[PDB]
Amino acid sequence: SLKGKRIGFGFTGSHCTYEEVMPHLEKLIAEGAEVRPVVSYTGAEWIKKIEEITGFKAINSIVGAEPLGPKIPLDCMVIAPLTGNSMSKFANAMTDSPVLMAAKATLRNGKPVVLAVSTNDALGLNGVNLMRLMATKNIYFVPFGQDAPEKKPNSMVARMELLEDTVLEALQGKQLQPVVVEKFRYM
Amino acid sequence: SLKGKRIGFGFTGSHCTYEEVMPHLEKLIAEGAEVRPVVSYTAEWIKKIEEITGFKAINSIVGAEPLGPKIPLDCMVIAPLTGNSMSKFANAMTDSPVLMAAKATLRNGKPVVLAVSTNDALGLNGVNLMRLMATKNIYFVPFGQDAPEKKPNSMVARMELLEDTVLEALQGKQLQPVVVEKFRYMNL
Amino acid sequence: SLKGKRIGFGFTGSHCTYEEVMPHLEKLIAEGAEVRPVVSYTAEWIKKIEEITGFKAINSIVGAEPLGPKIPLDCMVIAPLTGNSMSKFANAMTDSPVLMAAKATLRNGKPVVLAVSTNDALGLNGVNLMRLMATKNIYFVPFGQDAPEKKPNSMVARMELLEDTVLEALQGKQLQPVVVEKFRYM
Amino acid sequence: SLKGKRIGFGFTGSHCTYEEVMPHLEKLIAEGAEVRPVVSYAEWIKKIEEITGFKAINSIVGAEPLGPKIPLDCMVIAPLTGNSMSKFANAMTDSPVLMAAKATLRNGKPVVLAVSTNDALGLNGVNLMRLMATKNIYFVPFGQDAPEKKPNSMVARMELLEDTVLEALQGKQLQPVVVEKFRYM
Amino acid sequence: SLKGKRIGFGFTGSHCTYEEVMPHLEKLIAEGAEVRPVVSYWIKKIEEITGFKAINSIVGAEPLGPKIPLDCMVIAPLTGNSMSKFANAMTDSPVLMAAKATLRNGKPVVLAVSTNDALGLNGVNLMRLMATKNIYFVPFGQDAPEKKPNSMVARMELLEDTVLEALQGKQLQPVVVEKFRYM
Amino acid sequence: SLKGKRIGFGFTGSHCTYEEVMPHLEKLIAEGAEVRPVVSYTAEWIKKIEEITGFKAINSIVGAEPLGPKIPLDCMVIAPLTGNSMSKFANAMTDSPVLMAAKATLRNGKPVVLAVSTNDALGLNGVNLMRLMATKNIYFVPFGQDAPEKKPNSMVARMELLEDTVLEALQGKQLQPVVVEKFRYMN
Repeated sequence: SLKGKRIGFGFTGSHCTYEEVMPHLEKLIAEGAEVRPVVSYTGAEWIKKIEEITGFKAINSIVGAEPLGPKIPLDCMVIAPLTGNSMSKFANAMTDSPVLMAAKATLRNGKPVVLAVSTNDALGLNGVNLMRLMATKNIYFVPFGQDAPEKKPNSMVARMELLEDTVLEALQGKQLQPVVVEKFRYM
Repeated sequence: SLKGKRIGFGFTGSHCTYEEVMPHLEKLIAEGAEVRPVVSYTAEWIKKIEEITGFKAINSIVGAEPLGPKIPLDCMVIAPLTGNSMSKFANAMTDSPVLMAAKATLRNGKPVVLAVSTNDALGLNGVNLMRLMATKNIYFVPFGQDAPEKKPNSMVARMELLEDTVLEALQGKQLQPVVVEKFRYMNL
Repeated sequence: SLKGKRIGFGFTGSHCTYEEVMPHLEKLIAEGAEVRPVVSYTAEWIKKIEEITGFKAINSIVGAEPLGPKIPLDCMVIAPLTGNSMSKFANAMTDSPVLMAAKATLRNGKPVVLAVSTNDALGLNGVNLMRLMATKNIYFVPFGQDAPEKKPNSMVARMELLEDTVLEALQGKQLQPVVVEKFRYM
Repeated sequence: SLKGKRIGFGFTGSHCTYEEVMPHLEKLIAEGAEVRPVVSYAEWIKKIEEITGFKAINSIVGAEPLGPKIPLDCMVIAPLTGNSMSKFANAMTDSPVLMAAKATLRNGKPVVLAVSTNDALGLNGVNLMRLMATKNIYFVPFGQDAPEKKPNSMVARMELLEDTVLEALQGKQLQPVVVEKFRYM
Repeated sequence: SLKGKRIGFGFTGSHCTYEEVMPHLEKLIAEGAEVRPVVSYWIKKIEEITGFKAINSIVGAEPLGPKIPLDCMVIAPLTGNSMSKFANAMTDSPVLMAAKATLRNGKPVVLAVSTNDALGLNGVNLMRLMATKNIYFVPFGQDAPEKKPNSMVARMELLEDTVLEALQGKQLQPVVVEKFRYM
Repeated sequence: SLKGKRIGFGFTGSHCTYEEVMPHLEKLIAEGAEVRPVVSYTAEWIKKIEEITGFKAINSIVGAEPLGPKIPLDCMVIAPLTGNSMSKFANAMTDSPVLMAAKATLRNGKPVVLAVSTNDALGLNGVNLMRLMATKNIYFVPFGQDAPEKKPNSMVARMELLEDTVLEALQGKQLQPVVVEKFRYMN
């Protein structure tokens, strides 16, 4: 039950690729949570609609994301999808995006951040960043695995369909298991 | 003994959080130092800073490069130093005027003095902080937790010790004690 | 709320540096905890700890492994934590009984409490200290500079906050403030 | 192929845990490889020395020649404890197995690891991923062996060791490298 | 044999600094390689030499993965900032993205290092890369041991040789040289 | 001027590895310095070391601790420095008399001088070498590739330059050039 919970939802990467996450905002709000959308960019139909579904303007600036620390604290922050670029910057404590600042404002309070990974270098250079996050207080992952062991050997991507189950567990300070899965047979 | 030194003064983050350093520029100059302002953003308080110091603020990465070969600083100060810029500094990125200024200073084996201020200092930013603490020619204004219940992972320098810190750094020494109870110095 | 908890207690470094923790052992038992000592080395200091506590000290890596599946700790304490052991713990090495016990505890997602003592805390050991601070289920007894002039990079825990530290740890919390002016409690 | 290849085989951790990598060791030799055992330190050692025709390298000094004088074609380490995996990623050499692997990387030759640690998704995650990304290092496919009882634990599928070696000899990582280990217990 | 290979060529840093690699782009084409310019931002001339548009956006760089795979991605010069970003797996420029899209496929990236903090804070980054799969360096060293003690810069004149060896999965040796004697 | 300076000299790795550094104790002593030997293990080429200088070689971690508060060094030399010891030193481990002596030296803010020698300097040990290069009070005897084709990842110090290195390190300076074509000085 995330009824009564304030849940942040950040988007990173490419405008169009956010099709799959829509039903998830739908489910969250349907299940009783208040959702605050955060976007890493200041027309956009995708976002045009996101503000419709839930009853809040998209936080789209770093300064707009700051109040999530002291003024409007989240019970959980979600980032999906989480690009390789943003994962790297998050693991390093950078905050040059509204979505990262929202993450940081959330960890500020010792509250959970839920990540849905999606990067073609997860088993290359981004591997260390991934595992640093996995090991960090208050950070949880949507179960993930390789999505294309032949076509993209270093690629790992989350099972989005498990996002809600992951949030529910993170709200209890727990990582949903199994967190490492053969993603490639749920394509 | 800041007297005659060429001192860079960079600042990162929100603008309004800067009146804590406005009087510091004034201190440094009253002390005889030559102060070169560096702004990580390309706002009139800037022309005020520029009148105080007698130099146009450096406000581009290219305007900062000459701080290396042409006009070398005796010390580079960054204050406040945000978590974002601290992480970038620790990783040797230079995508801002202030970071490039700091780099052009370490290029010459010269001191860089940092005043930390981030709410993730004892979270993900901790390793960045300590990497810098351990690094040649980098010094910290003494710092600590400013709000252990409200912001448990937060650490912030005692700005008032800024001048004392750069005085020690010009001699290549870290001002001690460097780790302090910052929350005991919130109302000066 | 130490009552009915199984508490691991590990010692690292020279043996001569333990009189300052013995009393803390007895406070834990008085509070109703079952304490399992483990020593990083196979006098009375050993016989005593075993007398006080109700158990033979675990003194081998094989001896510590069952802290995982058979006798799981509710919390594992390491005081003092030498700089050597801190660095190895942070790097996930287990070449001592204490390190292995600590691993066996994190295995179960249970809290490990550390009381740092090293003269390079602000030097090369700093990153290791801060990696741990950031890590799931690891807690520090509040610590700070013990001798800022004579030992500039040195930091040491306030041993007297040990029990309070484990109490918060048992709830998944870091005792605050965790960074203190250790040199005033000398 | 494996035929003719000189394959070092390093064991780390408790001697008991070794009776599950014997058949794979036996498989390598049935395939034409010479298997040169090296041990971090008995009855079990003799069986391994008897199966392969070679006395195990058991000292740091006996492992050094593996660089300049008698280089292998591939070095396998199985099982790889969390302790040894950490030291390996950090370039320590205080055991025959670790020295042997360093002497193999010395020459740009492949090192194949079969991981086995209850902290792979804890503190040791960084180390595993450092190795994953490093030149000439390969992993036998691995994953969680017990998601609820040992949430941070990961362990290789030993049955894929020969296929991992085969790919490593071609400078390739056998794919997929991330598997649901717990579905093959 | 650059013969028939598709070689990506990314540039980072200041605009004017490029006079050094421009004849190299020429050597590559004369060796029979198809060269795709990538810019983190003279340009025209390169597009004239190369016959290809400069990829100048991150989205323009993504196709280098699935559709137009490179056989080699070259970055020269490689600034300290870009090297750090690259080592940390960031992709906030066309060039970094091109590099990622190349390592995506297990293909070589060749780096020509140029930074005054190489023996400073960037040192760890440089060594992370040196040890990483599919990354090769044109040999480099201190260009000015007294004037810029922490500085290291590649020997550009060795770029082609580096690219040749990388195609074979090899690092050109010696990779550590006294740059200052060829300055 | 090594005259009047107390300088620690630690040895790591194989035993026979010291047909090289014998003249160095000699040169240092001749230069008017007090040399304190420390040995990573507690054929008496070592009896001569304790002979050349008038001190028993520190051979235990405990014998090394006093190098901190009681008999501080002006400089600690480690030559040669194996890849194992280099990694341990970079990671702040102290499980040898030589590592403990170096830690007791950095304790006081004093220079440590390192003569690298490892076949994985350009492999996994690269990151450790560079962490050290960048750290306060750590200096290197100039080093480079000793055999680019034979051992592509190997780097080794120019031992001939050891004294000039300590002399600079005493003044808080790193001797330049620090990166050299070592393969040219093999004769």
